[PDB]
Amino acid sequence: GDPAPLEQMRLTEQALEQAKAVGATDDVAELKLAQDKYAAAQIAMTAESYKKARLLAEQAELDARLAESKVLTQKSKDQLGELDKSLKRLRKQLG
Amino acid sequence: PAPLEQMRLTEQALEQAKAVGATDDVAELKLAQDKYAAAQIAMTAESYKKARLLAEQAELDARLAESKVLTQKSKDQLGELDKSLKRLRKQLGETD
Amino acid sequence: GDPAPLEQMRLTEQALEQAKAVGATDDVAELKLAQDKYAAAQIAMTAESYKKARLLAEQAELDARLAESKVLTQKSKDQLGELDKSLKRLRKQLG
Amino acid sequence: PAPLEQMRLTEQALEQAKAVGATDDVAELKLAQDKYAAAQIAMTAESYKKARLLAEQAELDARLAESKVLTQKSKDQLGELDKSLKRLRKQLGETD
Repeated sequence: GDPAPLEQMRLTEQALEQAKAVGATDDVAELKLAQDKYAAAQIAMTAESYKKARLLAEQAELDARLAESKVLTQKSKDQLGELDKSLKRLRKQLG
Repeated sequence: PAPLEQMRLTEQALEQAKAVGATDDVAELKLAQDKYAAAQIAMTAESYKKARLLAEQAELDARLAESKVLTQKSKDQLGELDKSLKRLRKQLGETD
Repeated sequence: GDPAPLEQMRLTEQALEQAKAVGATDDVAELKLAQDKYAAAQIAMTAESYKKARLLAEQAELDARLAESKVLTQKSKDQLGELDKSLKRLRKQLG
Repeated sequence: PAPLEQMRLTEQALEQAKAVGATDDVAELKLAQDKYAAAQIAMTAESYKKARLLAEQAELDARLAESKVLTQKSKDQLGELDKSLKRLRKQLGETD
């Protein structure tokens, strides 16, 4: 295809960095998928098959955003869980 | 005679508050550390009723500092999740 | 004792209304305690034993605030739990 | 042939979004309802590839509306918990 999807690549890279920054690793299935698709997109970029490159980069961006909100949901439940245990200990002291 | 187990319970709550991220900058943790220092002053003086009550007050303020910091951390994580889902909707609504 | 703890009663009533407003009922142990101690505070008020009435009303206020944050913690965990199930269904659709 | 199971899955998603509090005022729910109406127009026309695709897009927008509303409801409850604990600390710090 054509032209080079350089702005899509930039968007995909941004989503990958956002997911890694919140704590997502290769152990998060969606981040492993995102990194694999982003690598395949670069392989299509070198081949100058830009329609294929754009479609793998779009898919990689989505999987990276799914990994990010997956990790943040677990992190939010864990903090709220620790707040709950804290508040049970406070009531036990005051009761 | 000495309220040794309460003193230990007060130390446990002080460590729990510091472990979730509370510092001397959290007003309730500074109060807890001051009331615990005063409890140790009373311990050395062998004024064990005064020591027990100050250790109890210090334990409460340490638990209040812990829940104060955990509420802010819970709001921040939920805030980051909200920004994340706004970016997801923007991507998926690119054609809308 | 003396004087009438009218401002304390007012703070106790305010805490009771705040706890009931977030969904706390007689089934939340701390709200049942708060309502019982408040009733006992009013019996002491009529008896003009204002030291006893203040101490009961203070205890009732605390238990009402503990019931309020107990219910709000459970409501916050339930909403975050529903958000988690929703995002699992979203990932299932997109995967 | 006819995407009958997809149409039911799209209806289920729309009912779930409305059940958590989303209305026509949720932009993603308004989109989902518009795309579902267009999917029914294609169903009656017996253009089942068009019907399936619009129904799948409507399902996605309904799931996006649902998690959008649940994020705001989670932030509001956590916000109410924060105000509640500020009042508790104020009461217990009356002597501080």
